[PDB]
Amino acid sequence: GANLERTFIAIKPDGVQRGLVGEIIKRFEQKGFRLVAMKFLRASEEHLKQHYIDLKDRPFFPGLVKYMNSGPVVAMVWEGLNVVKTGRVMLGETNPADSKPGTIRGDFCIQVGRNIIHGSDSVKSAEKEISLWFKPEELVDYKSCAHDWVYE
Amino acid sequence: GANLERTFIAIKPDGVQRGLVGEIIKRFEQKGFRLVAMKFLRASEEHLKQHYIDLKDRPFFPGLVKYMNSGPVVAMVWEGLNVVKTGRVMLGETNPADSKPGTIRGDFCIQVGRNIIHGSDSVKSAEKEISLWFKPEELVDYKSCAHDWVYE
Amino acid sequence: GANLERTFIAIKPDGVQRGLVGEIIKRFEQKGFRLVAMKFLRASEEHLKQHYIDLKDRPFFPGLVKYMNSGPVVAMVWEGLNVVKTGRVMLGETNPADSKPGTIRGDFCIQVGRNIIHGSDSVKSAEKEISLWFKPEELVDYKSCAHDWVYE
Amino acid sequence: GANLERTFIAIKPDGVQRGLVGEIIKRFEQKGFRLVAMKFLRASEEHLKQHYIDLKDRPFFPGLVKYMNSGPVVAMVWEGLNVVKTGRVMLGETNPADSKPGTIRGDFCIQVGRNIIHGSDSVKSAEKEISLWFKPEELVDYKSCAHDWVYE
Amino acid sequence: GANLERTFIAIKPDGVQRGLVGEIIKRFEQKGFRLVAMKFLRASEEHLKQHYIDLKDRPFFPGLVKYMNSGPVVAMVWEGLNVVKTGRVMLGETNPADSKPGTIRGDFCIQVGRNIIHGSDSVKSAEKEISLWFKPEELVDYKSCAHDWVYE
Amino acid sequence: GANLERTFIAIKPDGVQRGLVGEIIKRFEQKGFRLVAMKFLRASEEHLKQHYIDLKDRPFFPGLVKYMNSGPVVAMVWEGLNVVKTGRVMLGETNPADSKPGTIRGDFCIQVGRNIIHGSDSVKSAEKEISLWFKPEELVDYKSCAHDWVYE
Ligand SMILES: C[C@@]1(F)[C@H](O)[C@@H](CO[P@](=O)(S)OP(=O)(O)O)O[C@H]1n1cnc2c(=O)[nH]c(N)nc21
Ligand SMILES: C[C@@]1(F)[C@H](O)[C@@H](CO[P@](=O)(S)OP(=O)(O)O)O[C@H]1n1cnc2c(=O)[nH]c(N)nc21
Ligand SMILES: C[C@@]1(F)[C@H](O)[C@@H](CO[P@](=O)(S)OP(=O)(O)O)O[C@H]1n1cnc2c(=O)[nH]c(N)nc21
Ligand SMILES: C[C@@]1(F)[C@H](O)[C@@H](CO[P@](=O)(S)OP(=O)(O)O)O[C@H]1n1cnc2c(=O)[nH]c(N)nc21
Ligand SMILES: C[C@@]1(F)[C@H](O)[C@@H](CO[P@](=O)(S)OP(=O)(O)O)O[C@H]1n1cnc2c(=O)[nH]c(N)nc21
Ligand SMILES: C[C@@]1(F)[C@H](O)[C@@H](CO[P@](=O)(S)OP(=O)(O)O)O[C@H]1n1cnc2c(=O)[nH]c(N)nc21
Repeated sequence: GANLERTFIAIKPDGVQRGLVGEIIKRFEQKGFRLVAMKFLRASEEHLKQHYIDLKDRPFFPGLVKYMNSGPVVAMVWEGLNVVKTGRVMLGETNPADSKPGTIRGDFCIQVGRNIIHGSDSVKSAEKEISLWFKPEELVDYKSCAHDWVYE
Repeated sequence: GANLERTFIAIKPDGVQRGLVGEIIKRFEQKGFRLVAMKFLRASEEHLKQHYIDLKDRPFFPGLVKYMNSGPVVAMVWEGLNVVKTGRVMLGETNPADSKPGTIRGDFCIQVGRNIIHGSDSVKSAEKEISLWFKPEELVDYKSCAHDWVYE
Repeated sequence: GANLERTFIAIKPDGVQRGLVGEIIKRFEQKGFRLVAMKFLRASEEHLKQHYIDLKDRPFFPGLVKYMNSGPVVAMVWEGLNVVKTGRVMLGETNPADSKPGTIRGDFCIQVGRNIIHGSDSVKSAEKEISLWFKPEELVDYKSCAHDWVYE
Repeated sequence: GANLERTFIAIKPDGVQRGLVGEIIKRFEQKGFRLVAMKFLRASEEHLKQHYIDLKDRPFFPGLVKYMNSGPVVAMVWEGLNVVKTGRVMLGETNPADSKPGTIRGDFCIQVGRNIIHGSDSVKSAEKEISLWFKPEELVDYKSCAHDWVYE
Repeated sequence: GANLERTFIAIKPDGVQRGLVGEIIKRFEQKGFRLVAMKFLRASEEHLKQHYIDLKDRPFFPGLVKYMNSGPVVAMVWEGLNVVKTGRVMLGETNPADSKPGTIRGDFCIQVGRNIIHGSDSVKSAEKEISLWFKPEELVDYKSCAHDWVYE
Repeated sequence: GANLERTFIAIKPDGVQRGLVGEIIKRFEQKGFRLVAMKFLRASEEHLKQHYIDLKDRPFFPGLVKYMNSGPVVAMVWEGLNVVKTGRVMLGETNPADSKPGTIRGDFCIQVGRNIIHGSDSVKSAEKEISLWFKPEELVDYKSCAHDWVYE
């Protein structure tokens, strides 16, 4: 059903370096979304080139890959109603210049090349990103104790 | 005066159950509004039918009444300049899908049937709600120590 | 059972005036205690004299009663295992000079005659205080959604 | 270049009196802006009349000057990419009625004559305000340890 | 040398269920410890029996294993000077009855069988726990941008 | 009188670099202390050698002076009953290893040579430090709006 939608959220190396992991996770927990999966890694160049395969011809691509490999990331899957679209609202606009106060990027960063976090742009993108970053058995099935107070 | 306006705010059963009472009251205190009245109760079905009398023919009404009776609520009166309209802004849109990050519903909930909080929609509705939920003697008259730093 | 113990907590007029209501309630919610009752009132002199009957001959008593009547208080009942003794630890020592950082008094106040909050000193005192400050029907029976995650 | 832009931010006497200094500074730190200068003073009437010279014929001006002299302010300079315009977004609208939740004014104040904070409206105004409020040697040159994680 | 010490911290199923993951991580980040490894899983009964092999004859053991399997945990490795001993101080006493306000257990839980978090008790135990819970390649080597401001 | 006591608090260059200025100031404001003076500067080597004159023969002294000059500090004066001794409690032990959770050093740092903050050790030392670091005219006389709710 619609309440079982999932999105991929990654905290980028700048978000880890600037000590924002706990703050970001809290935002998702407090909203009522369910954490499905989480790991911490330095993504290989090859892995990142696959993640960003659509951008391989963009002028910023070599620098993007180097930056995304320049420290570890936190990779996550979150579940809930409209979590892809709502996750993007919670992150704010991709360019922090346009991100509103109250959003993750609006509160915590400045420049588009150092924009702390990624969220899937669509359900189709989410499922592709989840398959790339996680093994199926890393996605945990459990029920939140407050589920019936979050959902009708 | 305009600064003597009051609104009725109720934290719904899901807000209590999910441990948001303190967080919500803090939002109103830190803004500069004055807490006038507060009580904690399980509202009866008869009481809720009166509260929601305008909705009695809406298809969601029986379920709404049952949910609103399914645990305790925190009922409050807050005072301040434009507190009705500003209170509604602070809560966010009634549908959490449309509530912006930074608002109570935007930060803390997902689905319209579990939308954690109520605020009066108008001054007229506020006075009706205050009369329904509170005895006149339960509204306390005192002056905030910071009043002259909040108002010219 | 031991998990059904209750205590009386009151936020004193200075706690209300200094905008600490939300912060204090959040401390109790986040610990895993269940809010049973809550109301907001200006306690009469006669009421306060009964609450402080043991102190009626102490030199500070007239001033104590006047201060406790000088604005509204938030009166509450909280439930949980050892909530009386643990509640006192959470508040800190009655004299804020001796209250450790991390406690309510340690974090938020300075002087013993303006010590923001009261908690029952014993189960026997709690049951007396609960009877004095609340009508039986103001104590709400409900079960926390996270109860099985707070208690074995 | 663009990352070296500076703005003038002043916490007004109401923001000091209401205990918001730390909360406001934290908002600027967490965003990634660099604190360049800071001091705490009661601004003289003459000083304030110069700061507000463009408003000298507005009907609210005498009251504005009196209020701005009625307690100390925190005067600050912050540096970063688009810090003038982004600083203004973070503050919210000058009139708190229109300031969104998540912004400093939206979260913490109510009325235009008690609007807790000032930010420069333009780079040209910022440089004028910085010269008026600060001696050149009070602007400290240092590099943030996280600079390369905030800026590409 | 001493600054390279590591500990194993696990957020127990109750900590996940009660929405404390972000809050706990933030405590470690803000202190200056470096996150080395993190994953999210439901630990098997066999895995838990190995982790708790020293407790296998304690009367609470069967229930402990069931509870530790009853939802996912967040498993982490953290690095820094005296992180084992300091980590334990930050968590508080293993029995929440004795955990002081300001500690993780003191702030957020009540009963020993639902005590939200684990930390290694010694360096020897930490290295054993890290080997049990993590593959060597899951421990990420990077340098914190603030390392020279945390350590001389 | 006793409520007019003052102490000197400095946030050291590590506390500024790690983004803790807001957090530290908030701890003092929320306690009920009055901010008297504040400025931001890079203290000269000569100034620091005077501040630390008692330590001039200790083996760590050259490094201490270089670190304390290696970025800006926030220097402050705070007023209130027992503010020197209570300030020290709020900071925690000078050695962060021994600082309890809930204190500034306990929550936010690790090693003695990077211990984020200084507070005067005695009233005599406070008055000496205030004279060294501030001009008399930088200490602002104003009355907190909540004074009568903090003090009897
Ligand atoms: C920030 C990004 F990682 C985006 O996520 C992703 C695709 O952006 P797009 O397809 S335009 O839209 P989204 O759905 O992800 O917003 O490329 C990055 N990116 C975009 N523009 C720039 C730029 O000028 N400089 C640098 N350094 N990185 C940029
Ligand atoms: C959440 C509510 F309590 C509203 O606040 C209130 C008035 O709704 P409306 O007539 S749109 O007026 P405003 O609240 O915008 O002033 O009825 C509830 N409500 C509205 N739509 C729905 C729905 O689809 N399902 C369920 N379960 N409850 C709903
Ligand atoms: C603050 C208090 F309300 C205490 O909670 C309560 C019970 O006294 P006691 O049995 S010593 O306290 P606990 O061990 O239960 O905390 O009396 C008040 N109190 C105590 N000493 C003083 C004082 O010098 N001046 C003023 N103004 N109030 C005082
Ligand atoms: C709050 C302010 F300090 C404004 O920032 C500044 C410039 O006003 P404006 O020309 S509308 O420009 P922006 O702030 O949009 O740049 O005057 C103050 N101000 C504006 N309207 C009022 C008022 O009715 N009463 C009082 N007491 N102060 C007012
Ligand atoms: C909470 C624990 F996980 C301890 O960490 C661990 C080792 O306990 P111990 O030998 S006292 O060692 P430390 O905690 O001092 O390291 O056993 C658990 N535990 C202890 N007592 C009890 C109990 O009565 N019921 C339940 N359910 N779990 C208990
Ligand atoms: C951290 C300090 F600035 C102390 O505040 C101050 C006064 O020392 P003491 O008189 S023993 O402490 P308090 O009176 O302030 O409690 O010397 C510094 N200090 C002490 N031990 C060490 C050390 O091993 N390495 C380095 N790098 N700095 C140290």
